[PDB]
Amino acid sequence: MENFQKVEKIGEGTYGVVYKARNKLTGEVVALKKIVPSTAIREISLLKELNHPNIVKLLDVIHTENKLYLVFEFLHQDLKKFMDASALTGIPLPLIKSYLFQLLQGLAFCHSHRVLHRDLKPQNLLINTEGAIKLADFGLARAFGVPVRTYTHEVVTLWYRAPEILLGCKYYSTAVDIWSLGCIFAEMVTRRALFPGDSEIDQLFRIFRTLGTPDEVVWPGVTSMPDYKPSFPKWARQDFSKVVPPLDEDGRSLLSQMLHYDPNKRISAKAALAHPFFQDVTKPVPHLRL
Ligand SMILES: OCc1cnn2c(NCc3cccnc3)cc(-c3ccccc3)nc12
Repeated sequence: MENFQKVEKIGEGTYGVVYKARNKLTGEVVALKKIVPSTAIREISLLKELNHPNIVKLLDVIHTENKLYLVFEFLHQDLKKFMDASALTGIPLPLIKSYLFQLLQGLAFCHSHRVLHRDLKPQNLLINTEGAIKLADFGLARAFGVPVRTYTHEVVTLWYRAPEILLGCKYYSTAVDIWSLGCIFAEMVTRRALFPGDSEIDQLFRIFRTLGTPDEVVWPGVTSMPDYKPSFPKWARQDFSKVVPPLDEDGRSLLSQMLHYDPNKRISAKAALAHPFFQDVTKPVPHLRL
């Protein structure tokens, strides 16, 4: 740590406080995360090699005095902040499309290496002035696990959690990240969280009320899942036309696929990249006020 000078606190992560810091030597500006089981060390260490333009680079891992610091590339804003700042007019569709496309590329990369994020949310999506957006905390969930509360005791959001996780599936797949990103895509479009659940049951029921209570028809095997209850209310599915106005048909088509109940049927990142929605994708520059 003596190698870094903390400049300011840039946020509180699930695992610890994140600081903007300067390397006392190179002068390099980085994000320092203060998070140990040997299993966590190996897993995290492997993350140093999982490199992609849309994945926040893990520069170094520092384990000292039984403390763990992760040195990451620094980005100037997060998507949650950016969305709040664009509330009045919303993020232009071409930029939303570009962000989705890049995030899917980042997911496609990680998933091809059999690495899941597991906790995608606007706060871990970071953007720069060049129109890039990157995934932060990839792999940390498997390395340290996802808690119900953060180190500061703040509640870990459930809004983006896939239904299979809520239903007790122990071995969920890369499909859970596609679900989360679909929820995020909807939120960028409407300027409102799609399923802002405040408990595991509220999150589940919010999903059911919009997409319909899942059954064996749409999701073979669902009634068997650990936390499934035959007593769940049976709600009918709403039209995506009401859910994400005024997203065009291509966007709604893609969203609908990213939110398929059956994780096996849910579109993969790679297939999503080929969706017609991205036929006219461009890379606009956002207006950032740093
Ligand atoms: O992945 C490392 C990371 C790299 N940049 N970064 C940023 N940067 C944007 C920013 C924000 C505030 C001031 N200057 C810059 C925020 C968070 C974060 C962490 C936890 C919660 C929210 C944001 N994590 C990171």
